[PDB]
This record gives sequence, structure tokens and C-alpha cells, in this order.
Amino acid sequence: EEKEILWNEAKAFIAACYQELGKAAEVKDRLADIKSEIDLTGSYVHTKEELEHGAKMAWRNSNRCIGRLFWNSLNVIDRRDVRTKEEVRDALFHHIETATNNGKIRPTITIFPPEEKGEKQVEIWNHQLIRYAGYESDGERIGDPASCSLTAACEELGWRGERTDFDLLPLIFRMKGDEQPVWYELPRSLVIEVPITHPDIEAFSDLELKWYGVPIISDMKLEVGGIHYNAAPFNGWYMGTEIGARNLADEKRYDKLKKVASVIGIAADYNTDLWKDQALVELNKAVLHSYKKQGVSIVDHHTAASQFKRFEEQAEEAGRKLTGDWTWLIPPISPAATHIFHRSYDNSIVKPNYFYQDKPYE
Amino acid sequence: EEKEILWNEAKAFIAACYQELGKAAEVKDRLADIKSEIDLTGSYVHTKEELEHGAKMAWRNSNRCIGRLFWNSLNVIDRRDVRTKEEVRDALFHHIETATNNGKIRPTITIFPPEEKGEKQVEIWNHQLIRYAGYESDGERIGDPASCSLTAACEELGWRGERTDFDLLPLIFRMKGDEQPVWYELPRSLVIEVPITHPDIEAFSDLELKWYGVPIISDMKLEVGGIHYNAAPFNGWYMGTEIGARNLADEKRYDKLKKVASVIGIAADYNTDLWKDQALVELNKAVLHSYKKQGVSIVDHHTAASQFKRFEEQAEEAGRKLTGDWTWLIPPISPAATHIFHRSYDNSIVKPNYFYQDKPYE
Ligand code: HEM
Ligand code: HEM
Ligand SMILES: CN(C)Cc1ccc(OCc2ccc3ccc(N)nc3c2)cc1
Ligand SMILES: CN(C)Cc1ccc(OCc2ccc3ccc(N)nc3c2)cc1
Ligand SMILES: C[C@H](O)[C@H](O)[C@H]1CNc2nc(N)[nH]c(=O)c2N1
Ligand SMILES: C[C@H](O)[C@H](O)[C@H]1CNc2nc(N)[nH]c(=O)c2N1
Ligand SMILES: [Cl-]
Ligand SMILES: [Cl-]
Repeated sequence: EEKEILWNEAKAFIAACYQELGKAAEVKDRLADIKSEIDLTGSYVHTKEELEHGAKMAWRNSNRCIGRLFWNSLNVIDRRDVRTKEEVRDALFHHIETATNNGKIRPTITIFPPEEKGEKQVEIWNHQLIRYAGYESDGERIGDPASCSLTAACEELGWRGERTDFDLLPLIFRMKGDEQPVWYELPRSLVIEVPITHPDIEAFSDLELKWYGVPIISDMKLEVGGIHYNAAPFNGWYMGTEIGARNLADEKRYDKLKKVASVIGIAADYNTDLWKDQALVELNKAVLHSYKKQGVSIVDHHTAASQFKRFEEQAEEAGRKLTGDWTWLIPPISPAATHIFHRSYDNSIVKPNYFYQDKPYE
Repeated sequence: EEKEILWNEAKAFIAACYQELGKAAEVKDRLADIKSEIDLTGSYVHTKEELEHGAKMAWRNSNRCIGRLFWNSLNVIDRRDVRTKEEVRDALFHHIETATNNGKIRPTITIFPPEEKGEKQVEIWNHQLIRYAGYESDGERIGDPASCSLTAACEELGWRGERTDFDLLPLIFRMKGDEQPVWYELPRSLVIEVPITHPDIEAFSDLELKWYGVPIISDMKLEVGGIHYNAAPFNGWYMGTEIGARNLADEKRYDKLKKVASVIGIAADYNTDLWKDQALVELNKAVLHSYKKQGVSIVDHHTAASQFKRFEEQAEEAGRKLTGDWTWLIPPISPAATHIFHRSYDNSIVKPNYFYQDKPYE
């Protein structure tokens, strides 16, 4: 039933993929080849074309993603050839450099060897390739609370952060055969960071806020035709609200709203003053401003929702069913000002797709 | 099966109601009485206590309502005795006066005779007892687009609005036996309206915005123990976002954001300026300010979400399952600043409850 589930997923994927690629006549022989390859080996190997299209389909099927208009221009890097921790490290370094592209961010995914029989070849521990550490000692919070457990796991392994609010975590991953992961400090020249300033409130820089340029999600599994690529980091560019309404604003993250309110000169005393809302708007304005000023790609939530409307229209024109998760697609500020808020979406799960998987630590 | 569905709903309601009222021992004889009453008459009549508690339970079970902490203090007015259109009119007038309470709004419901065998005794046409008319002729929009079809139905019946942006619709309802509804102009002395001003932007009054004080929803059906009270208008006080983020801001309603942006002195040209968000905040601030200044009850969304957290805690302490509709409970501005956004709710439907029903017009 191992070979059964795989074979069925393979048939459905190959058929759909080859149809979209205008290759429907080659389906028969390809499925024949695959059938034999599974019988003899227990698995099968995607061609470069199948893998690239599979990764693109997986993005197109990501219900929670508002950024999907651009699914077809995903830059897919095939690293199924890596065998060593130095190769993995260098592939991760290269991904960062090529995705960053001097600030003109390229949506990119790097695909490592897939699981064999549930056995991981490479297991990445980072949630994102670039992220800030988090600490707590003596009721003092430092850095990003969302990184607290990974940060403690790294320091167990001999890493030590400087305990600033913005320490970059090391890359950390484990190779098949090894009992422990290894870690590598990120070279600073690879990492673009953006200091947060406001277009017309000069005091805003007193907050000394910054964020990194590129979100490179590295803990999701790509599934394509029954093959499980558990290590396949990918990135887009940020939507400003991710930084301004969540990373910097959530009480369980950097919790900056009261400080923002103070620098923009409003009281943080009464709910009816809507000071949190006002602070959120000014922080989100500062975030868009700062990325644009530095020449780092970013999208605001209005522009993103307009793009998503086009994605919806493109889906209809192509005869493809659209799936989405309304609770994730709506932006966390002014959601009712977007068309998303005013319609519903089918939250069905279609494969290929990206999936959560269990953390190797904690 | 008519009497069957009713009998079953009655047993479930009476049991639950009497348990909460500490009257569990009287359940047996009450169900006996009810059994006979159904057999002989086809229906049964709620006592004053059952009706009042039923209406309160129905509010407590309203998944979409963030205002539910105060479910137990609902003021229930029993008007099952009305037989004439003048009595219905006067009950509706009285509801407005007593709910308004000079601006210190009392959550109130007035309950009219229930459907007999699906036959309505009274059929209210208004969506809310107080609402503004809407018109369109020659591509000119006037007033509230959401009222366009009711407004046209009223004018078909001899009503004529002055075609201001804020014409009050007449009360309109139909009595069993009558082919056509009747309408009655609302006496102005009954209706509190609030002009919208901003606490520190003087030009804001140039918009000449206003809204009415009390939302009195009049087109939902109350169901309690199998009895269908299709005419049972009820009100709370507004949450400010209903007015500022939806009624005055939605493009399909008053569509005021571009005008707000202009009076607060910002450009409405670039999505990255977040001018819609900023305009929304200033409009919502103006709305809270204006109601408070006039002495009309209103709640901001932060305070409302804090109350709802207490409702959740009260539900747990009472051993009652909580139900909610996340997509409706989140406020349309800064939803991620409320605890609601960060948890999930079971959207199961529990009776007693309030339900949508078919419009009698259009
Ligand atoms: C190109 C720019 C992109 C933008 C602006 C964008 C925007 C977003 C946003 C705002 C979220 C919600 C994140 C959160 O609230 O935690 C999201 C979720 C997601 N995006 Fe995209 N995205 C982009 C590119 C990509 C790419 C390249 C992929 C993969 C090929 C991808 C796959 C996903 C997935 C899988 C999720 C959901 C993750 C989860 O369940 O937690 N996106 N996207
Ligand atoms: C006391 C102040 C109250 C506040 C602040 C409040 C708040 C709200 C809000 C903001 C909504 C969403 C409305 C929308 O987006 O269209 C809502 C929905 C609702 N409320 Fe309340 N509410 C209150 C009192 C009441 C009362 C007294 C009842 C009935 C006894 C009630 C029953 C409901 C119902 C049934 C809905 C959902 C209607 C639908 O499905 O469209 N509420 N409430
Ligand atoms: C918080 N973790 C434990 C769960 C978790 C894992 C992946 C997640 O991905 C979010 C995500 C994924 C892809 C994105 C692509 C672009 C973008 N701007 N944000 C993006 C955000 C989110 C949460
Ligand atoms: C738009 N109609 C066609 C459907 C419709 C019917 C009743 C509706 O009730 C909304 C509602 C109900 C009760 C409320 C109580 C208090 C409050 N502040 N808003 C409240 C808002 C909403 C939509
Ligand atoms: C439980 C709750 O629904 C959940 O935390 C969601 C809500 N919607 C969201 N939407 C986005 N884009 N991102 C999130 O992290 C969340 N959190
Ligand atoms: C289709 C869409 O989900 C729907 O229009 C909802 C979204 N959530 C909402 N929430 C509230 N409180 N009120 C509304 O009118 C809506 N509209
Ligand atoms: Cl992030
Ligand atoms: Cl309203």
C-alpha cells in the first residue's frame, strides 16, 4: 500500500501536469516507465520539467497565499544532487543570494533530495532561513519570542547569540546518518536588512526598528505526485502587513504598538481613541516606505488583494477551480477594504501543495 | 410530522430552560400540559418566563454576535396580544422610545404573535426600524444603496422620500389577511441622530455625515422551542466599526473614504500610502467621539472584544459550550489586535436562535 498510494498520486499528477504542459500524448509511456520504476525501486524520480511545474502548481494550490498571481514565474532550483553538509550549506547560501537579487526579490525555491521511505535525507531546523533569535531570562524578553525554542536548541549546540533584539540565527540542519544537526553562522554580506523609518515623522527612527528583506520559509514539505520533498525552502517578497501588523505588533512578538504610539505623539490610554489602530497604520506606512526607499521588493495589502483578484479571474478563464482560506487571505488591517473580505472561498486541499510538518526539536 | 417536530423542539427547550431557571421539577407537568395543548390545537403557548428566557438564550447562541456578554439583561417586551395595525405601529414606536432611552440604549426585543401554521400574523418589511432610503436615477446615487429595493417598494405604495442622503424610511408591515402592507412615517422626535465630527480635525464636519443612534433589526425570525416568532425586532447599541468601517465606508454603501481622506489632508493616490487605512481610522475615531459627545451609547471594537473574552470565560464557568462565527466576530479594522483573531470558534447552530428569513418584497 506504500507503492499503491504512490502510484495513484503519480498517475493523477503526471496526467494533470502533462496536460498543462501540452504533453498529454507522452503521459502513457511516462506512466509506464514510472510503474516499472516503482515496482523495482519503491519510488520514482521526477524529470526537471515535472519538478519545476510541480513546485509551481503547489504554490498555485496554496489556499492561504494571497500572492499566487505570480505562481508561474517561480524560479525553481534543483538541488537533488546534494550529498554533503557543505553542499547543503552552500545551496542555502546561494538561495539567499539569488532570491535577494540585490533587493529586487525573485520568488525562488531550492529543492533538496526527497524522503526515501519516510527517511529524510536532509532535515532543516530553521523556520525561515533568515530570522531573529529570541531569549527570556529573569522575566526579561529579548528578540523574537517566536524563535525562543529554536534559539535554545541552537545554544544547546554551542551557538551563542549576542542577545541584541535582532541576532540572526545560524542555519541549522541535520543530514541523514547524523545524530545531531550542524549550524553555520550566516555571512552578514548575504543578508539585507531594512531600518524602519517613517516618511514624515522623524522621531520614528528612535524606535531603532529593523527587519530582514526576504522571508525564506524553510520548514514546509513540498508534495508532488506522491514524492515528499521535506526540505525545499522557498520565498516570495513580504506583504507589508506581515511585518507591521504581526511581526512588530503582536503582543507575543515584538509588541511595539505602545512605543509607536508614543513616538507619533498620541496617548495610549483609551480604547475609544483607537490608538492601536492609528499606531498600526503609521507602523505599516513606515514599513512600506522603508523597504521602498532601500530598493527592497515589498507589496502593500491593497495591491496584493488586487493581484489576487486577477489570480481569481485567471483561474476562471483557465477552467481551474479556485481554492482559498478566507481566514488567512484577509489582511490583518482594513480587511473590509479588500474584495477578499466580501466573498467566500472553497478551502479544499488540492495536490501538489506545501504542508506543515513536525518540528525536529522541542 | 408537523406536531412531531414541534413536540421534540418543545421538550428540548423546556428541559434546558427550566434547568437554567432552577425549575427542573416542573418540567414533567409542563411537558404534559404542552403535549395535550399540541394534540388539541396544533401548537402551544409560551409562558412569560419561557419567552423571556428563550429570547435571551437566542441572543446567547448567536454565533455572529460579539456583544453577547450582556445576554441576560435583554429587556423582553411581550406583544403577543396585538391584533391590529395601529397596535403594531404603536408597539414599534414604543420599542424605539424605550430602547433609545434618551441615548442610554437598552437592549430590547418586542415579540409579536408567532406564525400559526407557517402563516404570519404580522410581517415586518423593514430591515431595521430606523434606516435611510436609497435611490438611483440617471447614474446618480442618493442615500443608502442597501435600501434601494425597499425604498422602491415603499414608493410604489405612495410613500415619497425627499431624496436627501438621509431620508428616514417609513415603518412598513403587513397584517394577516391584508394583501398589501401599510406604511407610517417615523415621528422625528422618536429618532436620535448623531452628526459626525472629529475630536481635532475641524473640517471633518464639512462632510455633513450623520448616523442614527439605535440599530433595531426587524427582519429576523426568533425561534424558541419550535415556535416561530417571525416578527420580533431587537436592538443593542452600535459597535463603532459598523458605522465607520462598513455603513459609511463600503463602496456599495455610502463610500466616503476618498472624501474623508481629502478633509484630513492626505492624498488618495497611492496604495502604499495606506490612505484608505488612515481614513478608516479617522472616520472610526470620529464616529466614537460623536456618539460619546452626544450621550448615545456605543462601544469600540477593542472594548467589545474584551467583553466577548469575558463571555467566553463565563460560558466555560457555566459548563456551556461556546459557539461562534470567526468570520463575523473579527472586527473589520485591526482584527489582529483582538484576541478573537488568534483563536478558533465552533460554528455549530444551537436553538433558541435568531434566523434569516425570506424578504416579502423584491
Ligand atoms: C511573491 C510574493 C508572495 C507574497 C506577497 C505572498 C504572500 C503571502 C502571505 C501574506 C501569506 C500569509 C503568511 C502568514 O500570515 O503567516 C502567505 C502564505 C503562504 N504563501 Fe505566499 N506569498 C508570496 C510568495 C509565495 C511563494 C513563492 C510560495 C511558495 C512557492 C508561497 C506559498 C505560501 C504558503 C504555503 C503559504 C501558507 C503557509 C501556512 O500555512 O502557514 N508564497 N503568502
Ligand atoms: C448590546 C449591544 C450589541 C452589540 C454591540 C452587538 C454587536 C454585534 C455586531 C457588531 C454584529 C455584526 C453585525 C454585522 O456585521 O452586520 C452583531 C451580530 C448579531 N447580533 Fe449582536 N450586538 C449587540 C446586541 C444584540 C442583541 C440585543 C441581539 C438580539 C437579542 C443581538 C443578536 C445579533 C445577531 C443575531 C447577529 C447576527 C445577525 C446576522 O447573521 O446577520 N445582538 N452583533
Ligand atoms: C509558525 N510556524 C510554527 C508555522 C508556520 C510555518 C510556515 C509558515 O509560512 C508562512 C508564509 C509562507 C510563505 C510566504 C511567502 C511569502 C510571504 N510574504 N510570506 C509567507 C509566509 C507560517 C507558519
Ligand atoms: C443585509 N440583510 C439582507 C441581511 C441581514 C439581516 C440582519 C442583520 O443583522 C445584523 C445585526 C444584528 C444585530 C445587531 C445587534 C447590535 C448591533 N450593534 N448590530 C447588529 C447587527 C444583518 C444582515
Ligand atoms: C486561530 C486563528 O484563526 C489563526 O491564528 C489565524 C487567523 N488568520 C490568520 N491569517 C494569516 N494570514 N496569518 C495568521 O497567522 C493567521 N492566524
Ligand atoms: C462573504 C463574506 O465572508 C461575508 O460578506 C462577511 C465576512 N465577515 C463579516 N463580518 C461581519 N461582522 N459582517 C459582515 O457583513 C461580514 N461579511
Ligand atoms: Cl515573517
Ligand atoms: Cl447598521
